[PDB]
Amino acid sequence: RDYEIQRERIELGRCIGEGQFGDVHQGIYMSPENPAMAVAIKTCKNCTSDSVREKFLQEALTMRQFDHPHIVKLIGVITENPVWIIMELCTLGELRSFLQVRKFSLDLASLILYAYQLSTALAYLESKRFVHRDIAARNVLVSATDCVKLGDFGLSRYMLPIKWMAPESINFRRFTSASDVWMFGVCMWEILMHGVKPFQGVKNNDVIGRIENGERLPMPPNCPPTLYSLMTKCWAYDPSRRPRFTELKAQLSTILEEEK
Ligand SMILES: CNC(=O)c1ccccc1Nc1ncnc(Nc2ccc(N3CCOCC3)cc2OC)n1
Repeated sequence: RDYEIQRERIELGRCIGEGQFGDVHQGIYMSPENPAMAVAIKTCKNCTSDSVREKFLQEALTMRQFDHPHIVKLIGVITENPVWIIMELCTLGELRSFLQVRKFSLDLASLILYAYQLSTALAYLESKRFVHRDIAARNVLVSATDCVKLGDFGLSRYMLPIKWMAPESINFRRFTSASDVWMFGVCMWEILMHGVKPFQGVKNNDVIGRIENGERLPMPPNCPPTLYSLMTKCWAYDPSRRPRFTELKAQLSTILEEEK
């Protein structure tokens, strides 16, 4: 694989957001005798700035090492100014908006499907000793009505997301697979709530107080008990009492099959 892509193969479409380094666009990758392929394009305004270009392109390098159906893929890079990273596009956009609009048209089976797919991605990351640290519905994208994906790891960063974070992450800056399991538990809660944020109206400071007192997000309406049980397990104060993503995958499979 040569990841460098000729600039003329890319047509820049609309801005669909932004990150630390600049704007994110949707567009198209064109190639001889092929259908145009829809893509996301990260831009770096004032790249080179040589140190800036380095950390920008490191975002591509992070994505490059991963190969999973439920994690967005790197297509390629343009390493001349202005520097761009070319990623797979998920055409239906962000999960939260998707869940809010399609609420009365989504069944419970689909919502569990999304948590299952994601857990397979996270079982994949854990087996590569990779720690995401920003698992949250805000960072999941919708590829098809029956397909969600973790988005770019670079664009996922920043909020300290106190409301999603494991206690040992907040208190002592420890970030492991176990703290990832905490955040996933929150992410499934968001999914079952159809994109409502955790701890609405609660100040960040109040949030750590509440979790130490043993308070947890409530069971969503129409969440099956076994699923909420699995969730609360993700929120064991003791990091080693939480299931691994391997276990989460296995249990969600059977819960999903049950609901179908
Ligand atoms: C973790 N977040 C990211 O990776 C990300 C954040 C903001 C913008 C794009 C991101 N990355 C990304 N990748 C692959 N596909 C997509 N698709 C996508 C995302 C947001 C939108 N929006 C369109 C309307 O405004 C709100 C967001 C549209 C998209 O495809 C049309 N996005």
